[PDB]
Amino acid sequence: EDYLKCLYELGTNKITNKEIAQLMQVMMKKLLAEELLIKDKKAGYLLTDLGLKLVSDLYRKHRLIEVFLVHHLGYTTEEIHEEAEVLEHTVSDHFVERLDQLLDYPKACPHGGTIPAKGELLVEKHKLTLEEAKEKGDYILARVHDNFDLLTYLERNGLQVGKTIRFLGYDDFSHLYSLEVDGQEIQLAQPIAQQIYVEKI
Amino acid sequence: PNKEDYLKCLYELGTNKITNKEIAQLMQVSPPAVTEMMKKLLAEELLIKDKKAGYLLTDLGLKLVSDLYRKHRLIEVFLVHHLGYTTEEIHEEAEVLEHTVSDHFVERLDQLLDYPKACPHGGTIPAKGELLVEKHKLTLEEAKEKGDYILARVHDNFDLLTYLERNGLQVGKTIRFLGYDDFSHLYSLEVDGQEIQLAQPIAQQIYVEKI
Ligand SMILES: [Zn+2]
Ligand SMILES: [Zn+2]
Repeated sequence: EDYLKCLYELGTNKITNKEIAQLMQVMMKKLLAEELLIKDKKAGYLLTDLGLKLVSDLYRKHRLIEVFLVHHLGYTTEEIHEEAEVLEHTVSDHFVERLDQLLDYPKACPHGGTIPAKGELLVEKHKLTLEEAKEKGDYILARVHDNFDLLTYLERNGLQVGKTIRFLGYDDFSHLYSLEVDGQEIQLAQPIAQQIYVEKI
Repeated sequence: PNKEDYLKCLYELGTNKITNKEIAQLMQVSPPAVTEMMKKLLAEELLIKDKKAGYLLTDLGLKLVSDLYRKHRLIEVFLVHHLGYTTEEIHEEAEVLEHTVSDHFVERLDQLLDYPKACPHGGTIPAKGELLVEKHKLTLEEAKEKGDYILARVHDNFDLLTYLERNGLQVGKTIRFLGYDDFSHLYSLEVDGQEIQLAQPIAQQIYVEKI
């Protein structure tokens, strides 16, 4: 249940049984027999299609709640941190189905995340992370990871989804990515550039 | 089955002398678990013992009742008006959201809904912190004179609501009161030119207003 969510996140290298303890504190043969995952040597654990569905539903539930709460209840990043996951875990599929219709089938959450159709699989429109970029030109911040501290971080440093980012370059030894935002300069660590997606133009 | 559900009970139960027995009945609970709750309600200062009325509600209990109803009615309005919920669908879902959503949610839902002054069942929706005062207090059973009547409010109660829809009684309909019977103990309604007999327990929950 709650673990699969984690297993899909680190999917975007290698998976350890020593890495499972750290992000969740303290399965497997259950996940294996409920056929949600299989074991890989190269990747450690890959989610079966039964998984990725079960999980692409969770992102749908989550991202729709997020749109509703942000667009229509006025919520701010702090408040979504407080309330969002409790009712996310309470609201029925029926609720989510009708919310989808009220909101007129939005394709993205406020943070740039794609909102998979029901019974369908999660395939993000924006996969181009900053870390993984090359050309030093003008870009567009196009998705951010859903997480609080990251959002806080960026909100503090004036980075907003949809805004225009001039990518200055990566320093090979420093380990610092340079940005030009609102006519000013910024230094982002790697782990913070690993969670932020761009698109050229 | 928490303290809020007991207050709501007590609250409408006094729309007379409330007994620990009646509570235990209406709440479907242990007589030992009643005394336990009134101990808390008492101490939490939500009500005081009283000889004529059993328990009276303190302004604090009153304000708490006003929230319960705000929350319940606003959710209701949102579910049906915005999400096309059905009487049945609300019976299965409305309650668990009330036990769950914050008060910010409710304060914002209210803004979204453009501050509706009534849930769809006639039940009025108080401002935040305003004491609850139903617009429609005139129940069918205390309806004196015969004639033409707008059916203005009904209780949410899913059993009662099923009953109403299963007889084409809907809020905002014009209702013809043919009148109480003295021995029959029956209320006669012409509704859509069709006669209908209501018992005392159901007349008690329909609210009307003479048009
Ligand atoms: Zn998101
Ligand atoms: Zn209602």
